[PDB]
Amino acid sequence: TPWSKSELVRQLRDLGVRSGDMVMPHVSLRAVGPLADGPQTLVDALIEAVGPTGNILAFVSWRDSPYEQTLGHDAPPAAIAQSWPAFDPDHAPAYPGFGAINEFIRTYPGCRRSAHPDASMAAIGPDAAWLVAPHEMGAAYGPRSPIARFLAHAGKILSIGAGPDAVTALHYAEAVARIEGKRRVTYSMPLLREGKRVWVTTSDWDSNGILDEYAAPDGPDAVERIARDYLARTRVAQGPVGGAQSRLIDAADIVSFGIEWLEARHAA
Ligand SMILES: NC[C@H]1O[C@H](O[C@H]2[C@H](O)[C@@H](O[C@H]3O[C@H](CO)[C@@H](O)[C@H](N)[C@H]3O)[C@H](N)C[C@@H]2N)[C@H](N)C[C@@H]1O
Ligand SMILES: [Mg+2]
Repeated sequence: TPWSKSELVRQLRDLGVRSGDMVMPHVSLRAVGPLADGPQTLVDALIEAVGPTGNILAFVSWRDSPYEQTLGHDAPPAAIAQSWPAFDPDHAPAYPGFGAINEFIRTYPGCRRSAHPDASMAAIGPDAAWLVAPHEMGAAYGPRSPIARFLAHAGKILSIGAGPDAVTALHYAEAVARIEGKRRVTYSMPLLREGKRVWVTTSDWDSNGILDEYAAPDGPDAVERIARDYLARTRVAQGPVGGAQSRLIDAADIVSFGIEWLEARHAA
């Protein structure tokens, strides 16, 4: 029997989501199982659970981000540069690999979208505009990003069947960790500025592993290692949402733990 919105809302309440909360979801729709009206049922349930004063923030990215195609170059390669679509926050689809729910979130009426094409974040609620801007190239997940503001806004990370690798906020810990050997990447994104496409090349922390030992293609990366340790060490509300084992994590606490975890293991 497909899960109804009301059932999901009651499950979210049982897990500890309260009216007014600031929630960042990471969802495995396969784990959740069939929904009465598809993924929108869970989006609607999340919005109802946080209520009209609550907020949702999601890391949605962009289906067509030219990350791999520009990585490591000081400028976009010529063929990429000529024909790639500029990122248009109103129309650019979300990246499927971070969750199929994200396209439903980003298309929800009133959703706001951040300007960073690769790190794009979507937000719903009264504080959405404050969450999503600024979001500048060179500030993907660290200071001055939407994640930074989420962490200052009592954020909760709602993992619905997602693994420990899924915790985007822990890229903030990587950004600020006082450790030697941190990896950086250079890439280029096509932005709209006053209606025109402008290529911007930037560097930022490597979000595929902050040190060499965390940068294997298949992992585990530092986010996964930190989150697994944290979850083995901390009381965290656990329970079902749909068919999915879910957890509700204090974001500031896990990020503080992650900064300490990295700094304990790696010389300054
Ligand atoms: N390195 C291992 C991890 O790789 C992925 O996550 C990571 C993604 O690969 C990162 O994505 C970035 O790198 C990928 C891969 O090149 C690009 O497709 C993407 N546009 C770009 O944003 C994203 N910015 C952060 C995320 N933690 C897996 N989802 C989880 C895994 O633990
Ligand atoms: Mg408020």
